Amino acid sequence: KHNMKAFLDELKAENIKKFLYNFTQIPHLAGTEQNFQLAKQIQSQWKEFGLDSVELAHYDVLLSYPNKTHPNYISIINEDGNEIFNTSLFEPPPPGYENVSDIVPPFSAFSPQGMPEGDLVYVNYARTEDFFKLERDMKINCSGKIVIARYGKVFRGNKVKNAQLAGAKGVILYSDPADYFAPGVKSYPDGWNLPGGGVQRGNILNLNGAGDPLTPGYPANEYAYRRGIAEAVGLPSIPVHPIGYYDAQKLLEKMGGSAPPDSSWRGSLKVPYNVGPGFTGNFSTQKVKMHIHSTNEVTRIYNVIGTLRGAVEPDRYVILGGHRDSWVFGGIDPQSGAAVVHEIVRSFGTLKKEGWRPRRTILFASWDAEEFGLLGSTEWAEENSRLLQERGVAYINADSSIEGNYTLRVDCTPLMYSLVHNLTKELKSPDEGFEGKSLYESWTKKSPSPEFSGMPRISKLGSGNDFEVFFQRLGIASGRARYTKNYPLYHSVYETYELVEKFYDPMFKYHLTVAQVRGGMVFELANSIVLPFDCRDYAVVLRKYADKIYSISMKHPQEMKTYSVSFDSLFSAVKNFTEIASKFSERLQDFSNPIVLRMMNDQLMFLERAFIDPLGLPDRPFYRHVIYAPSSHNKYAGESFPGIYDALFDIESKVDPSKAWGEVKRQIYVAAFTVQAAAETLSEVA
Amino acid sequence: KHNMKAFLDELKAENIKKFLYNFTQIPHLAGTEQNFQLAKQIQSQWKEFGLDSVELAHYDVLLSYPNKTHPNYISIINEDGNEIFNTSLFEPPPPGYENVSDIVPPFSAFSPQGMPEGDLVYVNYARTEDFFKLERDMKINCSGKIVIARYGKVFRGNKVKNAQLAGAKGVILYSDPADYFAPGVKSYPDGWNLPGGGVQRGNILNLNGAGDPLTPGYPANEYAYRRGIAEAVGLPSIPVHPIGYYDAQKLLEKMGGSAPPDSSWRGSLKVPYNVGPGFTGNFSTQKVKMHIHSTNEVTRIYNVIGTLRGAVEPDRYVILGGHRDSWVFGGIDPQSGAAVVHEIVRSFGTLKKEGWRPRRTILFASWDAEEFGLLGSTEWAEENSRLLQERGVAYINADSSIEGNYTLRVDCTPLMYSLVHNLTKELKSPDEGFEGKSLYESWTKKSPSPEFSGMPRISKLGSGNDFEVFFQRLGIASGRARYTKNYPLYHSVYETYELVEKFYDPMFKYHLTVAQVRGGMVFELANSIVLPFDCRDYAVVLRKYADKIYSISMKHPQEMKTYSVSFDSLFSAVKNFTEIASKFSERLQDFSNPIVLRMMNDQLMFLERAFIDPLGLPDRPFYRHVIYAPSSHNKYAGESFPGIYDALFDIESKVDPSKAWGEVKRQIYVAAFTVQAAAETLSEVA
Ligand SMILES: *[C@@H]1O[C@H](CO)[C@@H](O[C@@H]2O[C@H](CO)[C@@H](O[C@@H]3O[C@H](CO)[C@@H](O)[C@H](O[C@H]4O[C@H](CO)[C@@H](O)[C@H](O)[C@@H]4O)[C@@H]3O)[C@H](O)[C@H]2NC(C)=O)[C@H](O)[C@H]1NC(C)=O
Ligand SMILES: *[C@@H]1O[C@H](CO)[C@@H](O[C@@H]2O[C@H](CO)[C@@H](O[C@@H]3O[C@H](CO)[C@@H](O)[C@H](O[C@H]4O[C@H](CO)[C@@H](O)[C@H](O)[C@@H]4O)[C@@H]3O)[C@H](O)[C@H]2NC(C)=O)[C@H](O)[C@H]1NC(C)=O
Ligand SMILES: *[C@@H]1O[C@H](CO)[C@@H](O[C@@H]2O[C@H](CO)[C@@H](O)[C@H](O)[C@H]2NC(C)=O)[C@H](O)[C@H]1NC(C)=O
Ligand SMILES: *[C@@H]1O[C@H](CO)[C@@H](O[C@@H]2O[C@H](CO)[C@@H](O)[C@H](O)[C@H]2NC(C)=O)[C@H](O)[C@H]1NC(C)=O
Ligand SMILES: *[C@@H]1O[C@H](CO)[C@@H](O[C@@H]2O[C@H](CO)[C@@H](O)[C@H](O)[C@H]2NC(C)=O)[C@H](O)[C@H]1NC(C)=O
Ligand SMILES: *[C@@H]1O[C@H](CO)[C@@H](O[C@@H]2O[C@H](CO)[C@@H](O)[C@H](O)[C@H]2NC(C)=O)[C@H](O)[C@H]1NC(C)=O
Ligand SMILES: *[C@@H]1O[C@H](CO)[C@@H](O[C@@H]2O[C@H](CO)[C@@H](O)[C@H](O)[C@H]2NC(C)=O)[C@H](O)[C@H]1NC(C)=O
Ligand SMILES: *[C@@H]1O[C@H](CO)[C@@H](O[C@@H]2O[C@H](CO)[C@@H](O)[C@H](O)[C@H]2NC(C)=O)[C@H](O)[C@H]1NC(C)=O
Ligand SMILES: O=C(O)CC[C@H](NP(=O)(O)OC[C@@H](NC(=O)c1ccccc1)C(=O)O)C(=O)O
Ligand SMILES: O=C(O)CC[C@H](NP(=O)(O)OC[C@@H](NC(=O)c1ccccc1)C(=O)O)C(=O)O
Ligand SMILES: *[C@@H]1O[C@H](CO)[C@@H](O)[C@H](O)[C@H]1NC(C)=O
Ligand SMILES: *[C@@H]1O[C@H](CO)[C@@H](O)[C@H](O)[C@H]1NC(C)=O
Ligand SMILES: *[C@@H]1O[C@H](CO)[C@@H](O)[C@H](O)[C@H]1NC(C)=O
Ligand SMILES: *[C@@H]1O[C@H](CO)[C@@H](O)[C@H](O)[C@H]1NC(C)=O
Ligand SMILES: *[C@@H]1O[C@H](CO)[C@@H](O)[C@H](O)[C@H]1NC(C)=O
Ligand SMILES: *[C@@H]1O[C@H](CO)[C@@H](O)[C@H](O)[C@H]1NC(C)=O
Ligand SMILES: [Ca+2]
Ligand SMILES: [Ca+2]
Ligand SMILES: [Cl-]
Ligand SMILES: [Cl-]
Ligand SMILES: [Zn+2]
Ligand SMILES: [Zn+2]
Ligand SMILES: [Zn+2]
Ligand SMILES: [Zn+2]
Repeated sequence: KHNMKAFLDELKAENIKKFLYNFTQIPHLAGTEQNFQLAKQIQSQWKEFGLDSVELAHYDVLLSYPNKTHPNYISIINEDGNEIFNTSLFEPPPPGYENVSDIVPPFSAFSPQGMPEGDLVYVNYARTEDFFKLERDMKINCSGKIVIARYGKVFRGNKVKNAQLAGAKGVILYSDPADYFAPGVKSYPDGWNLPGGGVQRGNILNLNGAGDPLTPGYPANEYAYRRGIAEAVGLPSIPVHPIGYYDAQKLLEKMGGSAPPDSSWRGSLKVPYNVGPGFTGNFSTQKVKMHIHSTNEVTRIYNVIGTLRGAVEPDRYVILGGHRDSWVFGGIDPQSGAAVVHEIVRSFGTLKKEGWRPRRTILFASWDAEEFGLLGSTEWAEENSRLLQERGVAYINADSSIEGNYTLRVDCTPLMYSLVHNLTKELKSPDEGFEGKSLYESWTKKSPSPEFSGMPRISKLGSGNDFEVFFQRLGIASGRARYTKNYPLYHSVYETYELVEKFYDPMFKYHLTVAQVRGGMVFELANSIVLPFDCRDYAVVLRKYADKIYSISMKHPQEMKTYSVSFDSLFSAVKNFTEIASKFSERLQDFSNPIVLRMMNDQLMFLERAFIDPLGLPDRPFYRHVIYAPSSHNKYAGESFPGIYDALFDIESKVDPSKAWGEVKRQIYVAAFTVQAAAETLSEVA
Repeated sequence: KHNMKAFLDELKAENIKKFLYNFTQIPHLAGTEQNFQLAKQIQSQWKEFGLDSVELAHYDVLLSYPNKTHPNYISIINEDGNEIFNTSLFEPPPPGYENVSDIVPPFSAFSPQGMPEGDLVYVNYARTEDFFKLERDMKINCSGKIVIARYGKVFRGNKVKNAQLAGAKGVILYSDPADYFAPGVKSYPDGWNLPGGGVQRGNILNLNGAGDPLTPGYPANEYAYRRGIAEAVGLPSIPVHPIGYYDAQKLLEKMGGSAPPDSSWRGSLKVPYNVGPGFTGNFSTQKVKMHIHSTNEVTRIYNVIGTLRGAVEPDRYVILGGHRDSWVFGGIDPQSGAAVVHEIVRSFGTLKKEGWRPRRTILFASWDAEEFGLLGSTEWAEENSRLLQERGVAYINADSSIEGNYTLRVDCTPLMYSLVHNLTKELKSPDEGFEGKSLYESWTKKSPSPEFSGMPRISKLGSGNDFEVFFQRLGIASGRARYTKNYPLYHSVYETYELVEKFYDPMFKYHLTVAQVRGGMVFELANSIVLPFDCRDYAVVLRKYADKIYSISMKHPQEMKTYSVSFDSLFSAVKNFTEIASKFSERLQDFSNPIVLRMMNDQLMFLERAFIDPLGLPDRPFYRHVIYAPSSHNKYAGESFPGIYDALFDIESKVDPSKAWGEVKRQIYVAAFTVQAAAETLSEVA
């Protein structure tokens, strides 16, 4: 028969391996010819595999590249203007790739041009709290200084936003061995650690969901009206560049001024980690000079969109999407995920060739320019927003399949928790010591839930990947899964096929397990008669998030008294959601009537949709989900009740407490209303 | 059988008459006890009539009332400060009502308080072009002057906005016999004309769709966070008051300064209609002084919401709504419409008692506080926006059933044109000389289409009534119909039951015809297996609107050359919409499969929805429909392609033509994209 087991059994580790090798022999940088050719290859293969239609959707978006004849670098310059030390012009290429063309040298995408010269200040991870510590506690002024920050902890775009607001005139990002060199493992090529010459590429935008910087709200098609550069969304105002730890050592070793405030500011290099500003006595007249000559350029990008039409509900879409563009070879990010998507399409197509079709339409996407700000997925979702609004059942992301080899990682809407628990109980664990056990068993043992005995940890969605437009802008139930650790070579030339094959997943069994999870989720979402969402799981978390935000507010009891700040309405809404969801579940379990079913399937599908506020969150119009947004301090992390959270954040420092607490009360009202409105979508319809 | 004819035949003119009498014996001002009692009466009766559920939905919104012990009036004041002439404190009540309590005296709702004293400037209708003529051509400066404007031509809130932007310190509105006294007809009580002591009440807000001034975006429920008054939406900054033409004569007769520029500035009073500023030589030291003491007050309002649950698609809503609050007796506005709604509910309920139910759910609404800015309908739609978004088939308004006795007036989305043509061909004409003919025949003869021989005129929707939130904010297909002229007593104490019974519709046959049209539209929308919308009619008008906006732009050929302004993308989108709609129509006609049907019904229902832009129009976030918005110069009138229209308006006067024409190009792109996106909702779904 054609059931989920047939689909799952058709997936093969050796196919995922062959596809990964095929996708990682040359760089596939967004906007390059190589990446367009790979798009055409994937289009051809998805057609071969049996999809009903496979098209390219192209857009012309703002990208950023170094100038090939005017390289980016950083110097220490003496008082005479002699550059006495220069950072590297490229990463030493790995064995057998020393003759590979078109490896983009390390750079921070979308940096403006400039040659700022000045004194260094070391800012730890450049987090909001690191700048609070510098200004407020240490009285160190970053204004007109060049800041040097270690990568880690938060999205690099937030570091740059923080540095710019502190008054910095430039930012140097570096990888500290504390964060990118695991003890007892060798550097690439002899292990999976970052060598001293390795460097992390990546964009430094603050788009807040906008997509292409020049066309927020609308797809960057052939007749698009573009903003001028000065009005573009999210671009940094100061030059930025990344370096490795051999080069960082040379910039940090001379640092003087103030000592690091505590051990959490010290990395692993043999330097004092002095904050500065500037260098110790003998070197006080030396400065650091950046030379950044990259250019932003409107460039064509190509998504591949594959359709497998539903037999019964072709106007309901379950979407499996992940990106295809890479910084260099993309051995993990994204090709470990793209290879898994490729094998999932192959398996679905095998069933289709035998006469099967899923109940609902499945869309498969190979997104372009994810690395430059989620551009491909976001432009396509802007172009198709009305179709997605009214027809989108779910989005399953499919970027990197592995970031470790220890256990499963799942981040998803509460609506998918039950689906994920049930599916993983039917899959085999690939882990050593768990042979013959379920993936649910191994995952729950290795990654226990912090609140529930005998359950595994599932995280909320943050951002920094292609589900952002679907989840936080459009309110379509979204999820992701991969294998994880209890990674060093991220965005470096060393992230190759060999890295994966030798050190992460030699048998491709973790890749196969991830294909089973992502593919099984898609299968159930596209084929189950009743959509596999449990609204009651949203009720449970909403109470947890309400308790959490109330607890933050209760750090300020006097102000809550003074300004009459009550969470009563939010708890009332959550209580109402809990009751209504319980009754809806009874009806769903207790209802031959396809209209009641589809009416009920529409209530399930539109439930995530009901958490959207069309006015957006404050100053972030494309983050419209009221329960979840990317943290304003770290795009990778999710924040719950973000509008109330941001209203409360650092509120003791606000000069007008009446106004600040009034805005907290406004956000409580918006959240209580949105939770009650979403509950009411589950009430009897008439 | 139970079919449309059974529903139509059950409607009775004598019932509409009895209900109108019942609703108009005392005032029903929004926020008063009288209007709450009438709400409870309607709730009880709709239950009696057979509705499944009938509830009150209440909100606490900003209303405005005169101060009962400190009356509003206007004076001419001499140099010593003696008030030598005072405007009336109330309208002389009509025969038999001279002892009726609680008649609100004439005032402009939401006027701020003040006692401004100054020189008059007469500004004709206070339209945008009237102020252009004053400032630009006549060099008359309104700054610090009191402006006197005649009612007519545009919504009174636009007049006040225009006066405020001209620098006026107050506005006097008056009814000129030119506009409110039809030749050869007697003043009330002996005819339907406005007497010299009659005065038009009405609000002077500029809400642009916001609803309650204090809670834009969210319902004004018990825990709502309110804006402070200074941040409220739409309130006027200068005092305003309305007067009748006996009082206007006394203010205008002394006017000096400049002569009226031409005859279009002259009304019918025996005065020169001099523009001013100020009075002629002998009276130059006299001034005009306003005394306004009204107060804005958060007040509870009550909508009645009646549900008749659908038998097959209970999660699809067809809404018949109209308001219940009146300025005084509401003999025409709104009770002539409310009485018709009441009889429609009675007739549907008669069928329901016999075992019938409509295919889809019908919701019936008696809205409160329409006269204070569409507040009741808009707060309820804000509270229920997700349900309405995803389930709203159509909204049929039901305010005044008559404004004349000549022929039918219909304003509606193009999606309802075919429905209206077909329905009116099956209804009897009530007109003298057309006995035995169809309403379609009489209407088409009396009100021919300007573009099509043998068709009647149907207008686009403007605003100034309760369909605004449903149509321009939420994108639900909307329509309205009433009897019209080829009205003088509007919002005056003289607008009574006797006015209607004696002068407008003694037999109640025009009311019955309107009940047949509104009720028949609701019946077909709620019962037809395929929704009665023809997408091809949208294609035809979109081409007409594109031709229109291109023609406006082509008044500036040099600028279009200089800034490369092309409408090619918009015409391409319209061409695509035309083709795709034609193919969709073929499929609809050519498709036993209830999923294909409902998939197709969803494509029909979401087609109006697809013209919504979630970012709204510039500076008007609640006007989200890209094809239709209320004119920025006159809330009552609809404007097509409003974003392009406003970008082009008076563009020759803009100081930075590059920026202005760039914004025209941006709006062309938004419109072309939205039309193409709406077309694509009608494509095959997969
Ligand atoms: C969760 O669901 C419950 C329903 O089970 C829902 O309860 C509703 O609460 C509101 C607000 O508390 C109630 O509102 C009251 O309605 C009555 C008329 O029915 C009014 O008379 C009340 O107003 C008086 O009292 C107020 C409070 O002291 C005064 O401010 C006011 O001036 C009046 O004197 C009041 O508006 C409503 O009746 C219930 N609905 C029910 C029980 O069906 C609750 O709102 C939901 N939670 C959320 C967050 O939506
Ligand atoms: C109305 O529907 C039609 C479909 O019938 C749709 O036609 C589309 O028009 C676009 C834009 O004109 C076409 O875009 C082209 O696509 C090809 C690849 O297929 C590209 O190579 C083209 O780019 C080249 O040429 C450009 C113009 O000179 C250059 O600016 C560019 O740099 C490249 O050299 C171009 O992007 C598209 O192929 C068709 N789609 C079809 C025919 O299926 C039209 O867009 C719809 N109208 C609206 C308003 O949407
Ligand atoms: C990746 O695999 C693809 C698909 O097999 C290879 O592309 C094919 O290459 C052969 C030999 O050059 C051609 O005859 C086919 O037309 C190609 N098919 C396509 C593009 O669909 C490609 O060579 C492989 N790439 C690498 C680096 O191994
Ligand atoms: C670091 O790089 C710079 C730039 O290439 C070197 O400085 C240049 O040296 C050349 C040849 O000696 C001169 O003609 C240029 O005028 C110099 N340019 C600048 C901007 O100074 C520099 O020598 C390098 N430093 C080290 C230590 O290798
Ligand atoms: C996950 O699996 C559980 C266990 O089978 C499902 O819960 C059962 O669902 C059936 C059918 O509705 C009910 O009859 C049982 O009473 C349920 N058992 C329980 C709650 O213990 C559950 O629906 C599945 N989740 C999905 C499909 O999302
Ligand atoms: C309007 O009609 C209503 C409905 O018939 C009248 O209200 C009823 O009045 C009688 C006699 O006072 C009561 O016994 C009923 O309880 C009322 N029914 C309701 C409110 O549903 C009302 O009197 C009429 N108003 C006027 C001005 O004629
Ligand atoms: C217009 O109305 C005003 C206010 O009632 C009248 O002026 C008042 O007259 C009384 C009694 O003569 C005085 O005690 C008040 O001081 C006056 N108030 C003001 C504000 O002037 C006025 O007489 C009326 N004018 C006409 C022509 O009837
Ligand atoms: C209005 O009435 C016309 C005339 O009956 C309807 O058009 C017919 O619809 C039927 C059924 O789909 C077709 O078989 C005919 O070919 C149509 N005749 C035409 C176009 O002349 C039309 O659908 C009705 N409009 C509605 C229901 O909105
Ligand atoms: O521009 C954006 O929003 C993100 C672009 C780009 N996304 P990516 O490198 O493909 O993926 C981020 C990557 N990050 C993580 O998984 C992660 C992030 C923080 C901590 C632990 C793991 C992922 O989600 O797979 C980036 O982070 O540079
Ligand atoms: O605040 C608002 O938007 C409108 C409130 C209020 N609406 P209304 O008096 O009930 O109805 C306006 C009324 N106006 C017209 O029909 C009309 C308006 C201009 C020209 C000819 C007819 C109608 O739509 O029935 C008003 O116009 O004062
Ligand atoms: C890159 O640098 C070269 C060499 O100095 C210069 O001529 C060219 O303009 C630059 N290219 C850009 C800015 O795209
Ligand atoms: C930091 O430095 C500059 C002076 O160059 C000054 O303008 C700015 O206000 C300083 N900030 C603080 C907090 O001292
Ligand atoms: C794979 O798992 C083994 C065993 O726990 C571990 O020693 C190794 O470090 C893992 N590899 C990676 C890349 O995490
Ligand atoms: C109305 O006017 C009276 C009498 O002058 C005054 O005492 C009262 O405050 C006013 N009421 C208001 C402003 O609501
Ligand atoms: C109108 O009058 C005031 C002077 O009282 C002045 O400030 C304003 O600029 C004037 N406007 C014009 C156009 O003359
Ligand atoms: C009713 O119609 C007649 C005949 O045309 C006309 O004389 C009269 O003025 C109409 N009444 C109103 C209120 O328009
Ligand atoms: Ca865009
Ligand atoms: Ca509101
Ligand atoms: Cl992922
Ligand atoms: Cl109406
Ligand atoms: Zn990635
Ligand atoms: Zn990446
Ligand atoms: Zn009205
Ligand atoms: Zn009115």
